[PDB]
Amino acid sequence: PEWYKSAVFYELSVRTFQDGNGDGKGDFPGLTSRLDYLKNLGVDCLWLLPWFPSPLRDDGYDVADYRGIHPDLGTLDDFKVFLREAHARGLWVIGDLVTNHTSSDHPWFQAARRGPTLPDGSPNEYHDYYVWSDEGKEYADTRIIFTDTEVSNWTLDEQAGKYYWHRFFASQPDLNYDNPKVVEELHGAARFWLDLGLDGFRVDAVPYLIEREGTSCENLPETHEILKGFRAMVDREYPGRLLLAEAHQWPEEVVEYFGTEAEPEFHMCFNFPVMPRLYMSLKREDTSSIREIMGRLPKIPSFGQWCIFLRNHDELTLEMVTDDERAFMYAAYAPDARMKINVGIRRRLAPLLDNDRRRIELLNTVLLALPGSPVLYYGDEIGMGDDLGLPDRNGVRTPMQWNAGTSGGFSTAQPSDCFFPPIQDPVYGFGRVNVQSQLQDPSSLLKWTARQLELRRAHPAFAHGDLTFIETGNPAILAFTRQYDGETLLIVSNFAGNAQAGLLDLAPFVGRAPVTLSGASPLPVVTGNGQYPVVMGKYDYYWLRLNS
Amino acid sequence: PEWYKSAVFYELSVRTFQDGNGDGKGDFPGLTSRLDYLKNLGVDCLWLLPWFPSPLRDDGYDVADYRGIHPDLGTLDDFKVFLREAHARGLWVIGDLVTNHTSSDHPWFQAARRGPTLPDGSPNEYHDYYVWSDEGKEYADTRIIFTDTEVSNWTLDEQAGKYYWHRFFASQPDLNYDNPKVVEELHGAARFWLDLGLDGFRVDAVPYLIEREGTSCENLPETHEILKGFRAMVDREYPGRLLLAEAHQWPEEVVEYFGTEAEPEFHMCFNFPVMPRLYMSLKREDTSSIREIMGRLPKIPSFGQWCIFLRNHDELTLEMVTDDERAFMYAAYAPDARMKINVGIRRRLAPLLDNDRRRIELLNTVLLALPGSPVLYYGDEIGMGDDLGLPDRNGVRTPMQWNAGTSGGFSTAQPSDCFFPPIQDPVYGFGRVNVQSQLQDPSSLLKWTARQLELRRAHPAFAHGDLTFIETGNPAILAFTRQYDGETLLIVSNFAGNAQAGLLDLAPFVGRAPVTLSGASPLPVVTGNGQYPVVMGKYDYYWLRLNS
Ligand SMILES: [Ca+2]
Ligand SMILES: [Ca+2]
Ligand SMILES: [Mg+2]
Ligand SMILES: [Mg+2]
Repeated sequence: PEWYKSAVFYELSVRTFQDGNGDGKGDFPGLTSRLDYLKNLGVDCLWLLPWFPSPLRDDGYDVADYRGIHPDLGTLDDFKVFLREAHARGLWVIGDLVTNHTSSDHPWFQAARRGPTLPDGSPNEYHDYYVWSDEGKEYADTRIIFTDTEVSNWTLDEQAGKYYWHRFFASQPDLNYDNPKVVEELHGAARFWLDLGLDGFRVDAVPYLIEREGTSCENLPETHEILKGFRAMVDREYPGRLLLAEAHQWPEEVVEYFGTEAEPEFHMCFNFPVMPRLYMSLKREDTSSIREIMGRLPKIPSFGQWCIFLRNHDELTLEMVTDDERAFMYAAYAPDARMKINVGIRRRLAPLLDNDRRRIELLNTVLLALPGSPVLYYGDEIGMGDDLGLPDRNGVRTPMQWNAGTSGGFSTAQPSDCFFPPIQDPVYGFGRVNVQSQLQDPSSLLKWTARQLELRRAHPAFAHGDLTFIETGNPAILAFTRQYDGETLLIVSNFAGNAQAGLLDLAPFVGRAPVTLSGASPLPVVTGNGQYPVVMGKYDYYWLRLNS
Repeated sequence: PEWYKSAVFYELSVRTFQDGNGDGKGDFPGLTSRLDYLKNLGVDCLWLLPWFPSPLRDDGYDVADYRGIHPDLGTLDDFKVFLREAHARGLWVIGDLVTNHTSSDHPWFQAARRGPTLPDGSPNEYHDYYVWSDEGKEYADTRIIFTDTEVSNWTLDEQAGKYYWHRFFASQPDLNYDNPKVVEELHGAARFWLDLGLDGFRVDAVPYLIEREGTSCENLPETHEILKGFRAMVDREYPGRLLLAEAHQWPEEVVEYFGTEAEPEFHMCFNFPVMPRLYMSLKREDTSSIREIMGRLPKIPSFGQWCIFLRNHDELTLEMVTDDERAFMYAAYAPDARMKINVGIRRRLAPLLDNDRRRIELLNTVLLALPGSPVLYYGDEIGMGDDLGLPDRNGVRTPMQWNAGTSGGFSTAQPSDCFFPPIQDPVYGFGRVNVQSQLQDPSSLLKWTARQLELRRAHPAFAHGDLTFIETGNPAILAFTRQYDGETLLIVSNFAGNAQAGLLDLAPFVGRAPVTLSGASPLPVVTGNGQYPVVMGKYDYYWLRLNS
C-alpha cells in the first residue's frame, strides 16, 4: 500500500536524455518535453542522476552546490516546471543525494583547505567538514574502490599542508560525519529539495560515511546510525517521501540498511547481490547461483522493498562475488581488455547478451518476476548498445536515441558536438535502434517491454507477493512461486540456450489448474505426487497462475 | 541422389537485386558481385525471374525475345560471366521459361496480327502462332486469373480485327500449343539457354497451355503431353537439368505435373497447397488444416521433389482455398482493402507476421522441416517490408537492402531514381533493415537463417525423409517425424501466441531419448505407453532427433 512498492523506476541522466537548447547537452526542458514517453512506457517514478553544480570530474557526483541546478541543465525554475509536469502525469520523481562526498570545487572544501585557524585568528568552521590526517597513515585495511585511477585513499593538499580522505576520486573529498554540523548540512540539503516537492532520494555510497581504525570502513554501526537519523527526519518532516539506498555489499550486510521496525532506515535497497548471478547463470546455464544468493537475504521490515535491476549508469560490478566468480565473469562477458574497469565490466545490457532478444526478454521477465520494484536503465528498453571508446564508465551513458534523424533525436548539434557522442555503428546506432521505429514496430522490444509491464501491473503478487523456489531438477530451469492476496503466481524460466526438460515439485499444489497469464491457456491440472513435467524452448519463460 | 533434392533455392529478380553502374536498375554485373553472399547465406540454386527483352508490362513475364538479355540487365556476355562465376562457387542457376504467352510486342504476334493471309495473298505462317477467335465466344466456362483488371479472356485486336486469347493481361497473348511450330519454337528456346549451361527452368503457369471447348481449360491432358515432351527433350539431350513448375492448383491436380515414372513431366512442383494453411493455422492457433492438406497430396515419383515456400514475387494466393478459409485469411492478413489483389494478399512475409521474429522464425523452421527443397524469397532473410505505393504486386519486389548507404546500397542512383524506390519507412527501410547491419549483428535474422540452413544440412533426413504426423492432442502444437537413413527426426512446433501443453504419441519410440539438434541436449527417455507430455512457449519450435 506504500506507493514505491508497486512502483516501477526508470533511471536517466538529464545531460544524456534530451537536449532542448541545441547546446549538445541535455536539460530539464528537454526532459520535460518527453514525460509523455515515460508515463506511456509504464514508468511510475523517475530516478534522475545528480543535477547539481559540478565540474563533472565524475559526471556530477562531485557536487559543488547542493541547492543549485547545474547550468548545462537549465534553471531551478526549469526544474520546478518539470516537477509540476511529471506530478500532473502521476509520476513520482526521486533525485540523487551524494552524502559521502562533495567536489573539491565545493565552497566548503575550498574553505577547508585554509587550515583550522584563520588568518585573523578565529576558527575556520569548514575545516572539519572534511577528514584530515597529518601523514596519511590512518585507515590501512581499506580497499580502494576506483582501482584504475587511485593508488591511495589519502591525498596531499598543497594549501592545507595535511592529507584528506576520499573513498572515490581525489577530486571527491570525503565528508566527515563525526562533525555534527555536516549531518545538519545534508539534512538541510534534503529539506530544500523535499520542500520543492521531490518525492525522495536515492542515496549514494551510503556504506562509506564513517571510517574507523581497524575496520574496512564499510557498513560501520555509527554509519547506519547517521542513516536512521535521515529516515527519522524524513518520517517526521515529510511523511510519504522515499529514501532508496545503493548499498553494494554482500546479502548479509545489505539487509541492514533497512534495519528494524523500531529503528527504521532505508525504505528500499538495491538488490545488487542477485544481479551478477543473473548474468552468471546464463553462461553456466545453471541458475543455482540465483537461489543460493536469494537465500542469503533475510526478511526485510514491513515497509521494506527491494529495487531489482539489470544494468545502470555504473559498470557491471564484480566487487561482491568470489574470486573465481569474478574470473569467470570477465572470461565470459569481457573478452576484451577495454571492456573492464575497476572490478567490473563497462558494457550495456544488449552487448552483454549478444543482442539476443530471447535473452534480453528472459532477464527482463526475471527482473519483473523477482520480488521488489524494478528499475530500468534508460535506452535499454529499446536495446541500446555502448561506446567503449569513451573513458571511464561513460560508454553506457551515451545519449537517448529517439529517432533516426540528426544525433538520434537527442540534439540538433552534430554527433561530435554532443556531450557524449550518440552511437551510430551499424548494430546499435540510432538509425537502426530508436524510439520512433519502435513505436511503429508492432513487435519492437519497446512494445514488448511496455506489454510486459502492463502484464506485471495486472497482478499485484509481483510487487507484494512472497517468493518460494521449487525444485525442477534441471538447474537450467528456474521456477518459483509468488503468492499474495488471492492469486498464486508460478514463474518458470529456462536459462539455457536449447530445449530443456524439467520435473517441477508442485506437491503443495495438487489439483490446481495452472494457466497462462497471457490469455489463460490451460496446462494440465496438478495430480498425484505433484511432480509436474515441463519442456522449455531456448531461453523461454512461463508466467502462470494457479487456480483453485 | 539428384542435386535439386538437397538444394536450397533463392528466388531473386536481377532488376532489383544489385546495380553495378548507378543507372538505377540492377544488372548481371551487380548480381555477380553478390554471389559470395548467397553462397554464405546457405543457398545452392539461384532462380532468376525473367531476364529477357520486354515492355515489362508484367515485370518481364511478357517476353519480346526468348534468346536475349534485357538491356536493363546487361549483355549476353554479362550473363555468361555470371554463370561462370556462379558455377565456380558450386551454385546452380535456373531461369524462368515463359511458355504460355509472349508480349504483344513480340515479333511473332506483331507478325500474327497481320492476319491469316497477307495483302499479297501469300499465307501468314505466323498468324496461328496465337489463338484466334472470330467473335470471342469459345471457352466461355473458364475463369479470369487477373480478376482485378481483365474483364474477359478474349480481347479485340484492332489490326487483325478479331479476338485473341489470353489467360493473363491483354498484353500477353496466349501461345497456340495446337500448332506444332510453337512447341518447336519453345523447345528451341529452351535449348538456347540449356546450350549456354543454364541448369534448368522454372516453367511459368503450366496449367494453361492447352484450351479445350466445354472444359475449364486448365490441367487438360493435352498440356501434360506438351509438358511430357519438354521433359523428354531435357532428359535425352541435357541430362541432369531441373524442370520446376508453377502449378497453382488443388492437390489431386498438382501431383499430375510430375506425371509417372513411365513417362515423366516435372522434376519439381511448388507446394502451393500447404502455404495458405501455414498462415491460416497461425491465426487460428490450430494446425489441423496443414495435416489435412498434406494427406491430400499423393506420393510423387522417385525423381520428384516438392518445393516448399512462404512468399514469392507474386501475391500470397488464395484461389485454392474454400471461401470461408478465404474470408478468414482476408480478415486476418488484409485489414486494408488495398492489401488484396487477384484473390490474394500482396504483402511481404515480415509485414504479414507483424515483424514478429518468433513468428518469422516459426514459419521458416516449418519451411525447412517440411519435405522438399525450400525456396527463400530475396530479402526475406533480413525481414524486408512492402511498398503498396507501387502498383500490382511490385510492392514486394522493392530493391535489395544491403547497407544503409544512399539507396540502401542497391544503387548509387538516389532513391527517387531507381526502378522501384528502395523502402525507407521507419520499421523496414534500409536505415534499419539491411545485410551489413545483420552481418555484424550476432543475433540478426540473417544469422539465425544461415545457422538454421546450416542445421538442416547436418540432417539429410530433412531433404530426403518421409513425413508422419504425431497426435499431440492440441491443435496448436504440431508434431511429426522425418526418417531417412539411420535416423528419425522429431519436429514439434507451437502455432499459438502463448504457452501450450501437449501429449505426443511416441509409442513407436519407447525407451529412446529425444536429443536436441542444436546442442545435443538429451531429454527424458520415453517410458510407458510412450505418451510424451510437453509444454511449449509462444511460437516455439523444437527440432529433435530420436536415437538408436
Ligand atoms: Ca566518508
Ligand atoms: Ca495457352
Ligand atoms: Mg541544453
Ligand atoms: Mg544497372
